[PDB]
Formats: sequence, C-alpha cells, structure tokens
Amino acid sequence: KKISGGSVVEMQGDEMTRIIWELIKEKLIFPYVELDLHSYDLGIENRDATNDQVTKDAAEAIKKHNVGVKCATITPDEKRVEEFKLKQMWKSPNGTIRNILGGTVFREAIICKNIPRLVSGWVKPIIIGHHAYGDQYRATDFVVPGPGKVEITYTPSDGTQKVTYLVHNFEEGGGVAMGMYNQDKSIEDFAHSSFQMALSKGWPLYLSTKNTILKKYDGRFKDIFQEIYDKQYKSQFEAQKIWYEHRLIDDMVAQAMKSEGGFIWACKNYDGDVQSDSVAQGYGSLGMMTSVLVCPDGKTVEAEAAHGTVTRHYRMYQKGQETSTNPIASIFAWTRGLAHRAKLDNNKELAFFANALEEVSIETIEAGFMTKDLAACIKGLPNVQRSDYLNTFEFMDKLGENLKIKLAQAKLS
Amino acid sequence: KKISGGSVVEMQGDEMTRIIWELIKEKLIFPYVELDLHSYDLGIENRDATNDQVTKDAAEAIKKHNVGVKCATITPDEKRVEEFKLKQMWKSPNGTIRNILGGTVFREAIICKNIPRLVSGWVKPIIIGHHAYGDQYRATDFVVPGPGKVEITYTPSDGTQKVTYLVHNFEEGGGVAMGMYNQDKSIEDFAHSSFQMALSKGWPLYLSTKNTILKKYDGRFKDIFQEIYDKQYKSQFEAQKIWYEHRLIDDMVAQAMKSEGGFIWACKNYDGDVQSDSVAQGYGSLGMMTSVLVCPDGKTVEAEAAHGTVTRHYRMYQKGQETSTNPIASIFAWTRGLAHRAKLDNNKELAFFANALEEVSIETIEAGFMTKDLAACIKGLPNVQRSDYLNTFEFMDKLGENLKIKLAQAKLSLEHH
Ligand SMILES: NC(=O)C1=CN([C@@H]2O[C@H](COP(=O)(O)OP(=O)(O)OC[C@H]3O[C@@H](n4cnc5c(N)ncnc54)[C@H](OP(=O)(O)O)[C@@H]3O)[C@@H](O)[C@H]2O)C=CC1
Ligand SMILES: NC(=O)C1=CN([C@@H]2O[C@H](COP(=O)(O)OP(=O)(O)OC[C@H]3O[C@@H](n4cnc5c(N)ncnc54)[C@H](OP(=O)(O)O)[C@@H]3O)[C@@H](O)[C@H]2O)C=CC1
Ligand SMILES: OCCOCCOCCOCCOCCOCCOCCOCCOCCOCCOCCOCCOCCO
Ligand SMILES: C[C@@H](Nc1nc(N[C@H](C)C(F)(F)F)nc(-c2cccc(Cl)n2)n1)C(F)(F)F
Repeated sequence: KKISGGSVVEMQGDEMTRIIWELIKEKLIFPYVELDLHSYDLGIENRDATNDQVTKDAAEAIKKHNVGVKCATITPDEKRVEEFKLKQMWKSPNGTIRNILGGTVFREAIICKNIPRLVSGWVKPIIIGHHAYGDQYRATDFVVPGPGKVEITYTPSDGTQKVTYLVHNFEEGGGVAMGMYNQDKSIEDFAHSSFQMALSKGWPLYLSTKNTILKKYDGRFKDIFQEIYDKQYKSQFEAQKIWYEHRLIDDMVAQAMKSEGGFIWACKNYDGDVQSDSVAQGYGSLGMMTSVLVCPDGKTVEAEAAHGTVTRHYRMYQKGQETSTNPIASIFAWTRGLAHRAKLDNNKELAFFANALEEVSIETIEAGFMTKDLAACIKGLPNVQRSDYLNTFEFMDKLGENLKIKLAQAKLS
Repeated sequence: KKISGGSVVEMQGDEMTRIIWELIKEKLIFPYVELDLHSYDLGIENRDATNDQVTKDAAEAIKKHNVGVKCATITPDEKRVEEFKLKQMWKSPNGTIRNILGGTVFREAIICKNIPRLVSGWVKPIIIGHHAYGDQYRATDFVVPGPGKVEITYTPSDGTQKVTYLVHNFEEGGGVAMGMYNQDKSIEDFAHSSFQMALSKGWPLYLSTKNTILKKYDGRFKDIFQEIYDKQYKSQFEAQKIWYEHRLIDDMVAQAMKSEGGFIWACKNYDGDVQSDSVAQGYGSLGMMTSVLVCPDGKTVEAEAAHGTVTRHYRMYQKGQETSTNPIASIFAWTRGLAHRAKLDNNKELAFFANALEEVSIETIEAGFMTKDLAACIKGLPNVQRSDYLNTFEFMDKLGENLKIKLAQAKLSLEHH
C-alpha cells in the first residue's frame, strides 16, 4: 500500500510553522508514506518542560538515524520569557542541534519560473554554505577608553615560549579593539561538508575569503580547503566535470550577481550570515528558502525551512484573520530529508515520491496558484487582490489534490 | 601648447591594469597635459626590490603634493610569493597608503544610458562611503599552532592596572586568532565626510554595522555617528528633506537590493570593500566604477580604480590572446585625480580637460563602441559575438580619436577664447 519510508527523526515546532507542519504530514506525507518516525516536540513549551533536554535528545537521535526533518522553532528572548513564563532563557535549538551534529547549513532558494528575481540573470539557485562557528560571533570586543597599548598574546599549553603581538598603541585618544578566533577542526569539518554538498548536487564549489589581507587567519581557510580538496575530493569533482576554486570575497559576490546560478558557495560566518535575507528577497520570498545541515560524513543531514515561525501571520490566525503563509520551504524540508533517506537506503519508491512532491509544488505555483507573498513578487504588494492568492489552508488543499492526481497517474505507468 | 597640469603623484601597478595604465598615459594624457610628474613604481617587483619602501614613499608624496593617481596592484599571498620569488608576503599597498593618509573612500558607478543593469530597480546611483582606516586592513593575525590560551590585553597610559580579556583557550588543537582596532577620531572624521557627502548630493545617508554581535566595537560606530548627526547635521538634513539612519548590515544589504538607489551608504572597511564590487556589478561592470579617497582635510585625494589587476584577463594576454578589459575605471582615476588638481590650483583648462575625457568616455560607449563586459550586459554573455565589442586596444584607439576631436574643438571654442 504505502511506501516504506524508513527511520526519520521529526522535530515539531512553533506558531504558524507548527500548523503547516501538521498539514504537510496529514495531507502530503502520511497518506502515501509509512515511516519509522522518531518524533520530538521542540515546541517552546515542551522545551521548557524538559529544560531543553528534548532538543539535545533530538540531535542525538539524528546522529543515530542520520535523517532529521525539523519545523521552525521560537528562539527565546526576554519577551518570550514573559509570554510563556519560561524557567530559563533557553538557547536557539538550531544552534544546539548544529553544535551537536557538527555540520554546516546550506540554504537554497526554490525557483519557480514565474516568480521574478531581483537579479536578472539568475536561472539556477546559489547554495550558500554557512560556517556557523567562531569569527565575529564568538569574539571579545571592548571600548578602549583612552591612550594605552592593546596587545594579543598566545600562551602555549606545553609551557614553551609565550608570544606577544602589538595590536595598536593608542597615542591620542581612545577607540575600540577586539579579538576573534577560529579552530582547525571546525574549518576542516566546514570543508568536508562543502565538498560533500557540491558532489551530491553535481555543482562546482567556491570558497570566499580575504586571504590577501588576513594572510594568516583567512589563509588557513584557503589552505585547509585546498589540501582536503587535493587529497580527498579532486578526482570526484573532475569525474563529475565540476571543480573547486578559492576567490576573494569582493570578487565572489560580484561573480554571484553576474552568474546564472548553479554553484555551491562556502561562506565564512560573517559573509554567509549578513546576506541570507538578501538572497531570500533576491529569489522571491523567505517562504521559498529551504536549508539542510550537512555533516562532514556526508551521511547525516537535518533539513528545515530557512525562515522562522512567521509570528506575525500566527497572530492573525489567533485573531481569526485570514493568513497566506508559504509552505514550500517547509515542504522541501520533508522532500530533501526523504530524498536523502532514500539515497541511504537505495529506496527507489521513496526517491520517486520525494521528487514528485517537489514537482507538484513547483507546477502548482507555476500554474498560478500561490500564496500572497509570491503574488506580491509578481505584482507588487499594493496591487495584490484577494483573487490573486490562496490562503494558508486553501493552498495546502490545492497541493494535496495535485499530489493525489500526480501519484494516481504515476501508478498507471 | 599642452595644458599645464601641475604636480601629480603617479603609482604604476601590475598585470592587466599596468598595460592599460601606459596606454592611458601615452594616448589620453601625455599628448594634451604637461605634468610635474612624481612617479612611483608600485609594481610587485619594485616593491620587492625596495622592501616595500616605495609604497611608503608614494604615500608621503601624496601627502606633500595632495593629488595621487594609483594603478591597481598585486597584494601577495603564498601563491604570489612563489610566482615572483618574493622576499615576503608584502602587505597591501592600498592598506598602507590608506592608513597613512586616512579618510573615506567614495566609490560610485559610471553610468551609460545603453547599459542594462543587473538590478532593474537601481534607477538612481548609489555612493559607497568606505572608511579607509583600521579594522581588517590594520589587523594582527596569526596561526595558533596547538593547544594554548589566546588573550587580548589593554595597558592604559594612565599607569593603572592592565585589563586582560580571554579570546579563546584552544584545548585539543590549533587554529587562528587575530586582533584588530579602530580609533575614535578616525570614526568621527568618517562620520563628518559621510554627512557632508549626503548633504552635497541631497541624498539620505545610511550607516551599516553588526552592532547586534559586536556591541562594543560596532556600537562605537553607531554611537559616534548618531552623536555627530544630532548635534551638527540633523537640522540641515531635514532642511533638504533627507535623513540619516543606522542599519544592521543584514537589513541594509536587503534594503539596498530592493531600493531605487539614490543614497549614500557609509560602510566600515570590510563592508565597503565587498559593496564596492557588488554595487559596481549591479550597475553593469567592475570596470565602470570610480573610487576617490578623500583625506579628512579635504585637500588631499588619491584616485584609483575600485577593481584589481584583472589577473584572469592578464593570463589570456600572456598566452597571446586578444583581451577586452574595460579601461574606464582606470581612466576615471586620472580624470578624478586631475579634476582635484585643477580645483586646488584653480586651473580652468585642466578642469575642462578632466571633464571632457569623462564625457568622451561616456559618449563613446553610448555610441555603441565598448569592451566585452559592457556588450555582455546588453546582449547577455552567451550571445555576445566578436562583432559586438572592441578589444582593449581598439577601444583605447576609439577613445583617443574622439578625445583628440573633442579637445581640438575646445581650443577653437569661445570659452577657451
Ligand atoms: N529555523 C528556525 O528555527 C528559525 C526560527 N526563528 C524564530 O521565528 C520567530 C519569528 O521570527 P521573524 O523575525 O518574524 O522571522 P520569520 O522568518 O518567521 O518571518 C519574518 C517575515 O518574513 C515573511 N515570511 C517568512 N516566512 C514566510 C512564509 N513561510 N510565508 C510567508 N511569509 C513568510 C513574513 O513577512 P510579512 O509579515 O511581511 O508577511 C514574516 O513576517 C522568532 O521567534 C525567531 O526566533 C527565526 C529564524 C530561524
Ligand atoms: N585596488 C587594488 O590594487 C586591488 C588589487 N587587487 C589585486 O588584483 C589581483 C586580482 O584580484 P581579483 O580577485 O581577480 O579581482 P579583480 O578586480 O582584479 O578581477 C576580478 C574579476 O572582475 C572582473 N573585472 C575586474 N575589473 C575589470 C575590468 N576593468 N574590466 C572587465 N572585467 C573586470 C573580471 O571578471 P571575469 O573573469 O568574469 O571577466 C575579473 O576576473 C590580486 O592580486 C588582488 O590582490 C584586487 C582588488 C583591488
Ligand atoms: O490534522 C492535523 C491538521 O491540523 C492542523 C494544525 O494542527 C495543529 C496541531 O499542531 C500540533 C499539535 O499537535 C500535538 C499536540 O500538541 C499539544 C499542544 O501543543 C501546543 C501547541 O500550542 C497550542 C496552543 O496552546 C498554547 C497554550 O497557550 C499558551 C499561551 O496562552 C496564551 C493565551 O491564549 C491565547 C489564545 O489566543 C488569544 C487570541 O486573542
Ligand atoms: C544576494 C547578494 N549577496 C550579497 N550582496 C551584497 N550587496 C548587494 C549587491 C547590495 F549592494 F545590493 F546590498 N553584499 C553581500 C555581502 C556578502 C558578504 C559580506 C558583505 Cl558585507 N556583503 N552579499 C548577491 F549574491 F546577489 F550579491
């Protein structure tokens, strides 16, 4: 009857994405696929009840079963503490999971040909791999109050000679200073994840640094990537007629705007983070941005939407006002997780299903059925009328009918 | 009968831009302008021979004569050391010059009517206000060879106790660490140049930081800009119905991509570096962008192309293949440098020459004669044929033809009379 899906780790989420997540399971997944589902409720309340232990348990389950699909979750702040009366201000579950798995998140826009892009020549997506460790995000910065000397020092653990460098001698007034770092193993894992992602997609890979300026700091990224490429991955790239190349960051961003798309882009922490919103708006909507965490083994993945829980739409839903929330990124978390599960298990039936759900979602939007965010990209939000879009539940119903028709004609060979 | 040009500091560069540089001088400058030329060879080989002292010499010359025009230069890494057998990995000459001169680098695309953009919304220009001092260009980075503790310390001049901050304790391996800084006074001058540029153009101004992560480092930039705005510029902005607003760099990049253009973008050193190439490409080509470093005094300027030596095109040139590198940005380094020289000396003839060469450049491209990069914006790179563009030297020939006619008509005109 149903396709045997295998073991999948499922992580339930919050707010509007929580509603869509159950609609996806009930209307798109469960009628056709039978899964060994290991479910973890990462809803903000269950996280509070378990003192965030449910988040660590889910990450360990992903490590054992190799495939996880996650719904967007609330990252607590001070207002969230008051809203839910949380015991503590729990940290981001995405950060906790990524730190336990040790992978790199790759974000990819889902492209439908009728949705215009802000950059004219983009025909294929640009997949950015984000090294989410170190650099500015673990740095120590401080105000320099007046004249004085700032130095950075290194004291070896083996008791050998301590090294000291002059950062700056403030002579006239004050200013600011900061120290930051990165780690060899994290960079090596970042490289492995990047090479594995490029090989799975069959696309070339680019790493961006500023090693001409940061000769030691950024040069280490360039050296680690090149040595791992030359020793472990180059023949696989050549056999697929792809390649790896290092580029300076300023040249790289311009090359990305000029390109047609269709490459993997390994980004340092800052470079990947600061442009994520622009890539989403550049291709259309945040609702079309999916993501996958790829571990250096190439075997363990965790897929999820690259956007949040869409709190503003959830507030409208709570007051009975019509919402039109895009489910594509959430749906593609399931198809990408299920497609990886099928690749691990040599499951042709599941691989066919995952691709069929992708085609169904793209064909539906390209046929003119879309949510308000996509209609606004075509027409401009001030010009969007009610007849231009389907609400959140109508669009899920339309996807469910098209998927049923697609699989029914696929069963007729 | 040549135009008396005055004192100009010239800095020769590397690879493809070095070849274009000589063509500009022999075809567009030397036949029409007689200069008191102070030339410094910043080619990678002469920098290696002088142990990079020629770079410091050029910066001091710019300080003395107040006008510098620089060709793009190689900043070496390990690959360049082996290529040229260098004595060491010399620091970027631009970082050295900018950190001696200080100030703000203003960068803006060169717009021709027949060149489609990559960002269709950018109907107005975007001017990048790039802080030229500190941050990554004056950073101290090193390899961490193994387990150990990295700390950053502050020892105040007032004799009180040293302050020690833990950066990271490497426990099981090695990695990298670095320290960087900036100075209150240079941030203040950066703010003043940004506000004054916005008021001169009549456009709003935005400053982008990452103060959500670097609350102290980037918070200082945000605080200094807001302090100077509220106390010295806010009323003037409101008189022109413009404004200044701080933006998170994440929001600013997305906001700029959705925008109509027509604003000044004050950027920190690293961000202004990336945005220079990105904004140039969005309007058409890296070869169509000016860049002028303006020192806090306003008297000294260093003009340059925003792009690099175009190594990839030079590699084709070395193979004996025809290349179509865009020389406009390098030409506008000369015209912008000479225009400031004319302003300092109140040299009407030289001021006319600089503007005339810029007009000839625009007019030549808008007439259909352009390099391959601009033909690709019109036709799309998969569709461009050899018949659609000129190589670098044919294009320089066409410019020289039109400039000779333009300057000949100027000397017969009434304004010269
Ligand atoms: N993956 C994760 O677990 C992440 C979770 N979050 C959490 O999500 C919550 C909300 O964060 P927020 O800043 O609002 O960011 P969101 O991504 O949730 O939403 C921001 C805006 O983007 C638009 N948007 C995003 N996703 C969709 C979609 N699927 N369909 C239609 N429009 C969409 C909406 O615009 P408009 O209002 O104009 O219609 C929305 O208001 C926070 O608690 C945050 O911590 C945040 C980031 C990642
Ligand atoms: N101000 C300076 O002195 C600078 C010096 N450099 C140095 O230059 C060298 C090369 O740097 P790189 O990263 O390649 O950056 P470049 O700016 O030199 O070139 C990158 C790419 O941009 C395009 N491009 C740039 N300028 C032009 C132009 N005038 N006409 C047409 N296309 C152009 C070309 O793209 P395509 O290949 O698609 O045709 C080129 O391959 C390095 O040694 C670097 O240190 C770099 C930046 C600034
Ligand atoms: O057939 C499936 C299709 O279903 C469509 C969507 O289904 C949604 C189901 O989501 C998953 C839930 O299923 C698992 C069971 O979960 C148990 C409860 O899960 C918690 C989800 O939150 C539900 C809302 O309750 C939150 C409790 O309130 C806390 C704060 O309360 C504030 C006061 O309430 C405000 C109500 O609105 C006010 C409007 O003015
Ligand atoms: C989606 C765009 N990515 C991107 N765009 C810009 N600039 C835009 C062109 C604009 F000027 F409009 F803001 N900058 C960056 C960047 C990256 C790393 C560090 C920094 Cl500081 N910036 N990334 C892409 F790919 F289309 F170029």
